[PDB]
This record gives sequence, structure tokens and C-alpha cells, in this order.
Amino acid sequence: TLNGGITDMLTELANFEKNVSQAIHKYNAYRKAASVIAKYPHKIKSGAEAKKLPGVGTKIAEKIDEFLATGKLRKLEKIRQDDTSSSINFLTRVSGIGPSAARKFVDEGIKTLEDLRKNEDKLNHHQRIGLKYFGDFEKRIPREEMLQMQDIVLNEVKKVDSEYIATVCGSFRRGAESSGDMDVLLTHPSFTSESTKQPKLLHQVVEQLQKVHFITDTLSKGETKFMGVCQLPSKNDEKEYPHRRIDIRLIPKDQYYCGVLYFTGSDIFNKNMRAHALEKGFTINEYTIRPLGVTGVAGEPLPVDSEKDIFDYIQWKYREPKDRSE
DNA sequence: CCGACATCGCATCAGC
DNA sequence: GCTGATGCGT
DNA sequence: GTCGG
Ligand SMILES: O=c1ccn([C@H]2C[C@H](O)[C@@H](COP(=O)(O)NP(=O)(O)OP(=O)(O)O)O2)c(=O)[nH]1
Ligand SMILES: [Cl-]
Ligand SMILES: [Cl-]
Ligand SMILES: [Cl-]
Ligand SMILES: [Cl-]
Ligand SMILES: [Mg+2]
Ligand SMILES: [Mg+2]
Ligand code: NA
Ligand code: NA
Repeated sequence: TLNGGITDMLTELANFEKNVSQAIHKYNAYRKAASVIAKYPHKIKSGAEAKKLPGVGTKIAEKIDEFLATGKLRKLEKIRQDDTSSSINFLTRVSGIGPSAARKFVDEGIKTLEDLRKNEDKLNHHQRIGLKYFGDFEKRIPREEMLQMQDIVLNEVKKVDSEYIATVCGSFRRGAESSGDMDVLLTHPSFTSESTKQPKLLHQVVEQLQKVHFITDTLSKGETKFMGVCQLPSKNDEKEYPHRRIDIRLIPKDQYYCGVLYFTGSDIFNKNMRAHALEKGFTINEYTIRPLGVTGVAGEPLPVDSEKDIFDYIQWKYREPKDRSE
């Protein structure tokens, strides 16, 4: 919050490049800059000072000076006035509508919430559900509620099969006092990198959660990744809780640490840590950490018996989940 | 310069 | 039906 | 948009 104004500006620009410009690298660049400035323990006094930080170059340093001087940025002042950009930026806020679909809908004349509602038949299932819960998905989740949700998910999963292990990751695991959604990592002894001794492992869980009316909708569902909606139960006469987004990822039990590291995030942290691994000669995904050969081909998975092991391979001192929020 | 920039599951599509 | 690309969220 | 070689 020391440099709240600057990081907001950059995030706004980041979203602009992603949604409107469809320039993924400019989007990631801006986010990186916002991130590194967000952890900077001093109130930025000038662009130069910010340029010293990695991820901050000349262009941003300059924007930063313009912003500190005027309290705003002309480039965005205009972006804000452009009807098309405003429309696209908005449509992309619906879960399931991306830069492409967004620009597409605008051409077809669909540019407002009202339009989406009246043209529901022009949306795929995911988008349909995204619009349905457009308001609720805008709401944050208090940790208190996350704890309530955790209890349910963990207790219902135990009911299905005592050998299931569900860990809540994402921002929750990093200690956030509020989260955008609930992310669940799931493991079962039967499902390993070696073999899948039992089918429907993920299905059985989603089924049990829908059975107790916890899961309300499904954005997408596969063999190992479920993407949907849930809602805490309310008491008598009690106003209902907002509908919450929920992601469930089933990972081979023997690849838990690479899996939990990944799902704990943050996304930017994963980005910087994976980028760092490549520079060290390794490649990391949610299943393993493999070395990179002379050709660039990833080799066999290196043994991993803890999150710290992964950090060691890349010569990075361990960092608790609470300190990976970049 | 200029090439890289993290990684991949699920939905949807085009072509054969 | 299959595969490969693309979108999207990850 | 920024970075490294
Ligand atoms: O682009 C992505 C998105 C997510 N992730 C990982 C890290 C992230 O913490 C985790 C869960 O994704 P969410 O989008 O749910 N983010 P998170 O839980 O960190 O924060 P929020 O409270 O917004 O959900 O998945 C990536 O690696 N890359
Ligand atoms: Cl780009
Ligand atoms: Cl501004
Ligand atoms: Cl592992
Ligand atoms: Cl792998
Ligand atoms: Mg999350
Ligand atoms: Mg999530
Ligand atoms: Na810099
Ligand atoms: Na969207």
C-alpha cells in the first residue's frame, strides 16, 4: 500500500495489454513490475529509484514519473475514454470470456451486462455460468469462510474414502486473510505417476460435494482438474452466502510436493521461480523438476521429498508459503 | 541487437 | 472418430 | 516492456 497508486496504474496497463492489445508479454511485464514494486519497502520518490528494481525499465520508470507528478497517467486517461477498449475490458471480466471472445462480442454488438443476459444463447457453458454469478465472483472470500469451506470439503472427501488427502492451497495456504477462490489439491494412493489403479477418483469427490449441495455448478471437468462453483450453507432466515469459485486438481500422490508448490503460488512467484530454474538448467511443472540437457530436452525427474528440495535444486533459499505472495 | 519471457488441463474448433 | 491448434484460465 | 549475452 506504500506505492498503491503506481502498482494500480501498472496493473491497469497490464490488463489493457492483455485484454485489448492481446499482448501477453507486455501484460506479464507490467505485472512483474507491479509485483516487485509492491514488495519494495520504500515509498517510491521517482522513476529512477524504481528503475533500479528488476522488471522496471525506462518506459515504466518514465510513466512512474508522470504519475508521481500529476497523480495520473495520460495514456490510461485515454484508454478509459475509448468505448471499444472499455467494452472489451468489461466483457473479459466474465469468467470464460477472454480477449478474443470479448472483441468478438463487441463486433456483434454485445457490449454490456444487459446484452450478455439477453444473448445467453450465444455463450458456451462456462461463459453462461460466469455471467450467472458475475456479481458474486467479484466478491472476496473472508478467511473465516474459507475455514468453513475447508472443513466441509475435507470432511466430505474423508467420507468418500479415508485415503483421500485434500490440501487447500492458493492464496489461502499463503495465509491470505481473504481469497478470490478456494483451490484444492487432491491425492489418492491409487493414483500415482506409475499407475492409475482406480478410475473416477476426481468424479467421486465432485459427486459427493454436489450431493451435499456444496458444489452448485461446473465450469469444466476432466480426469484431473475440476473447475466450478460452490456455496457455504446458510442458517434459517439467514441470507445466503455468495457463490464461490472452486478449483480441484488431482495429482499423483508421489508428485505431491511439485504439485503443492505449484498450487500454492503465487502465479507470479511460480513464474519467477520457473524462470529462475530454466536459467539454472532445470524445468519445473506441477508434476516434477527435470534438468535441461544440452539440446534443451528435459531429462528424467529428479527425486523430490519436500518443497525445500525443489528450492535447493535451483539454489534458492527456502521460502514459507506466506512469503511467496508476489 | 534480438530472442526469450512458466506451464499445462479442458473446451472447442477445423481438417481429414 | 482422430489430431493439432487455439482460447481460456491456470 | 524488460532482460541478458
Ligand atoms: O497463471 C496461473 C494461475 C495460477 N497459478 C497457480 C498459482 C496460484 O496461486 C494457484 C491458484 O490459482 P488462483 O487463480 O486461484 N490464485 P490464488 O489462489 O493464488 O489467488 P486468489 O486468491 O486470487 O485465488 O495456481 C499458476 O501457476 N499460474
Ligand atoms: Cl506481447
Ligand atoms: Cl491514471
Ligand atoms: Cl513431488
Ligand atoms: Cl513431467
Ligand atoms: Mg485461488
Ligand atoms: Mg483457483
Ligand atoms: Na530495472
Ligand atoms: Na474472462
